[PDB]
Amino acid sequence: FFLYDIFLKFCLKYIDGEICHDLFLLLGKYNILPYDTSNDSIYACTNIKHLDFINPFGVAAGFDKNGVCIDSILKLGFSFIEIGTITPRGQTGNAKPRIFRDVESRSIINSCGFNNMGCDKVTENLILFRKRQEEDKLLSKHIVGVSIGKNKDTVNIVDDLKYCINKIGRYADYIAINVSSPNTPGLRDNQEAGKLKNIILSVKEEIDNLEKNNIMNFLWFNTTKKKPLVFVKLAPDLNQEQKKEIADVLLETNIDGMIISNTTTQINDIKSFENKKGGVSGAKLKDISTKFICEMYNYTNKQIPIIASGGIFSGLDALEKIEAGASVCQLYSCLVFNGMKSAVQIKRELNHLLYQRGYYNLKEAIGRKHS
Ligand SMILES: Cc1cc2nc3c(=O)[nH]c(=O)nc-3n(C[C@H](O)[C@H](O)[C@H](O)COP(=O)(O)O)c2cc1C
Ligand SMILES: CCOc1cccc(=O)c2c(C)n(Cc3ccc(Cl)cc3)c(C)c12
Ligand SMILES: O=C(O)c1cc(=O)[nH]c(=O)[nH]1
Repeated sequence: FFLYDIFLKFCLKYIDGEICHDLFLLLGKYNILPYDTSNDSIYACTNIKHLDFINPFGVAAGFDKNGVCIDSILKLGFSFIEIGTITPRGQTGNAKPRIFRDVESRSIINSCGFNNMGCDKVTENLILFRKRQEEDKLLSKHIVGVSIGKNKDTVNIVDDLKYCINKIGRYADYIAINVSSPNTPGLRDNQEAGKLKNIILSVKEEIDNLEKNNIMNFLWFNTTKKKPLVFVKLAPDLNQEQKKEIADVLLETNIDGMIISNTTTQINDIKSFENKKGGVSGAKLKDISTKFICEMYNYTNKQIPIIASGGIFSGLDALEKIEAGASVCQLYSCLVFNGMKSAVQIKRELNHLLYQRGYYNLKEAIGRKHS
């Protein structure tokens, strides 16, 4: 458990972004990635309704787009993973190279364009994992969510989301509505109050309709054994009117949680990304995101639980997001810049910090900045 850091520093030096991405998914495919069977702190526990996370750290969407590494990635010490984003039909995505990193600022820029094997192939992989999960006592508590979007040419999102829910809904602990991507035009236009309310109610109605089509209680082949929760992933690039307008919709529609936030197209302060096009992740996104959690946690009057992402690399970064209003933390660029150690390390720092600040448990620290 050092060999990986020689590999990582070398990878970050001479190897392309997507080659590392396809290399990491290769190691976990043949299950040759390290384990973390070490028991997690009971004071570091968190939840979103019936969704009970062993620790507050999971993997963001876009890491395991196709769910070919679910068990492998979880075993690194994460409580959950968000597979996808997935679309009804598979897509090659946008032109390569399309993933670039600036080590100096710990940032990433990407124009992937929902590259996936399609909803049907990803479902095939999730059913495989859920089958492994039954036999296994270790992955019995690990949560697996699915991020759903639309094919580039889909003239109406709703139809594309109605298809994915009917296919993969049965095997997800939660569904994440992806209306925040900056690399598939113009998905962000769906963040308008009217459009978003129709999306959220259509999705929730489809989930309800799965049950209303059989006597099987057997029906839920997930971790919770309950209907998936419905979450919405939001872009940080919004004005205050747009944010308040959304808040009022999330309250009326009774959305289960909100993933604040996706990548940002506001950053122009990176030299290595000047020519490049896409959304910016990592450390340069941290300050924006924490400010956006505050705004939304105040706008939804603390009623809608939050999943934070990103710019999370340390235990302080984690506690910052939690004190702002978030219940869980998703990681992405941390896994790119710290590698395999990521979970094990971030989990140590947070327990060390939770004690240092004067907390009995994580829950007690949630939204602490608001007072
Ligand atoms: C290469 C790449 C691909 C991504 N693909 C997706 C995706 O399919 N779905 C999604 O919801 N977010 C996607 N994201 C955004 C992440 O889920 C995450 O919200 C973002 O990277 C911010 O987290 P971080 O600063 O901790 O990295 C992607 C990010 C990167 C770097
Ligand atoms: C599965 C997603 O993979 C990634 C995505 C983006 C950029 C990269 O270049 C990535 C890098 C450097 N890494 C870290 C990594 C990659 C490969 C190895 Cl062998 C060890 C660590 C991941 C997981 C990366
Ligand atoms: O695959 C992509 O294009 C993608 C999706 C998303 O939500 N965010 C991102 O930065 N890239």
